[PDB]
Amino acid sequence: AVQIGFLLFPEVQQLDLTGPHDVLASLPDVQVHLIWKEPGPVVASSGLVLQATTSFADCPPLDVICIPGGTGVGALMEDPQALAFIRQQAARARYVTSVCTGSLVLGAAGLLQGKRATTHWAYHELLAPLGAIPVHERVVRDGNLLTGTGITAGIDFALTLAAELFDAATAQRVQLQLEYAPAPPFNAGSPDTAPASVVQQARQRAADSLHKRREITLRAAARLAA
Amino acid sequence: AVQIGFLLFPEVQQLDLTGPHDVLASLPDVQVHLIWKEPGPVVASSGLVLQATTSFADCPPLDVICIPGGTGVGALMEDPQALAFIRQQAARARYVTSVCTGSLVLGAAGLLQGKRATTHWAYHELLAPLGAIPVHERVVRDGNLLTGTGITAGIDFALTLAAELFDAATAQRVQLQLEYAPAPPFNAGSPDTAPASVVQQARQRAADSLHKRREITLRAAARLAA
Ligand SMILES: */C=N\c1ccc([N+](=O)[O-])cc1
Ligand SMILES: */C=N\c1ccc([N+](=O)[O-])cc1
Ligand SMILES: [Cl-]
Ligand SMILES: [Cl-]
Repeated sequence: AVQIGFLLFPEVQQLDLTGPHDVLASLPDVQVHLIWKEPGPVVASSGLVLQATTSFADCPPLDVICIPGGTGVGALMEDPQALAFIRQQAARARYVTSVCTGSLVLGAAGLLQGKRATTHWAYHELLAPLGAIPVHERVVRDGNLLTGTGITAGIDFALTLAAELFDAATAQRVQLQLEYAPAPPFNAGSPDTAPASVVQQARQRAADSLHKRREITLRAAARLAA
Repeated sequence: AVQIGFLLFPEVQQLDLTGPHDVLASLPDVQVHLIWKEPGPVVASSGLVLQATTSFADCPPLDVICIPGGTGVGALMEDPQALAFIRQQAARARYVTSVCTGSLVLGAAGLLQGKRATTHWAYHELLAPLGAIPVHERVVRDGNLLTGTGITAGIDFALTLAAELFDAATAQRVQLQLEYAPAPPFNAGSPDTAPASVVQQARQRAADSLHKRREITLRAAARLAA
């Protein structure tokens, strides 16, 4: 059985996780784990309560590890236990992946040094201090590292992983079973296509979080410099 | 506060729910409820454990009700308690919505009689016995009823509901905050675009479920005829 693990942490953006989870759980001969320090409830940023299934110590060696984003990444970027677990699993994983601000966690773990990567548009300036080569694309692949942006990026890259782990016909069958053919009613999903007034409102709402995240990023970068 | 409720039932397709939940929970002055017969754990078809927040009896009058799909709809189509709750809430709701096979539950409740509606492609033949006018489109709107197909339909229609409940700039801001700009790596999300061999594999895998669902549909239609 292919072993796929998602890190599930307090204040996660749950869709970053639940999207790819439902796709990958559709595949044959896969086991999906929701990993935290202990099994039990974990509350997402929206208040939705999820359940971690395994601890760091009990988690089997993973073939795929996926780091979701969300408000809670700031704490994770300075959690030595979580960072050590991610480094241990990434050493042997076939695929290391992240969604949204999850790539900042990979950065704090040292896994982006010299690698092309992306993250959520409002936090993109934080990739370079973590050693990454920042790339403004929706999905960025550097070796076995995939980083993606947007709330379907984990769905979109899960279909890519299905095609490589199995075959293209399997990925297409899953897409058809899920009738996945998105058609958003607006075209404001990127700062390059949204109206300028909307971009301003979004940047203003993220300003305090960005300010705090920069402080955290500099401390995380200092640990990598040692 | 706008009151938004999702029905959460055993064997739900969790992405049908967790997608729109995260979008709508991003809006100001909204309260989101996860409704079942009692608060507590409810297991999705993938094994993911979710938590219902309120019971039928305690649920406030809803402005929006959303019925997700999944394997578990077959039981729901003959659950008199659930069907009565849906009818009660739909009477005064501003928006009645469903995703995927959730529209079959609306059908069993009598809410599709004379209405245009869609459902998952493999079960589309079951709409007519429930009194609906079947429509082969991804999102179908008939008055205050919206039915959608596909794993982002609830995300896509949640942005539409944000624009009507608030304004277009608010919906665009949420889309930008979530960086929602899908780009699937394959184009097999409809039986009209997938390879014929893939369509066959998907239809074969759904055959037993369709056969059972037809029996259930005929019993549900008999109750509507009375
Ligand atoms: C609504 N969930 C759902 C997903 C897939 C299928 N299917 O037949 O493949 C049915 C319902
Ligand atoms: C990855 N989740 C996430 C969603 C939105 C924002 N934002 O700044 O709006 C950041 C992170
Ligand atoms: Cl996206
Ligand atoms: Cl879709």
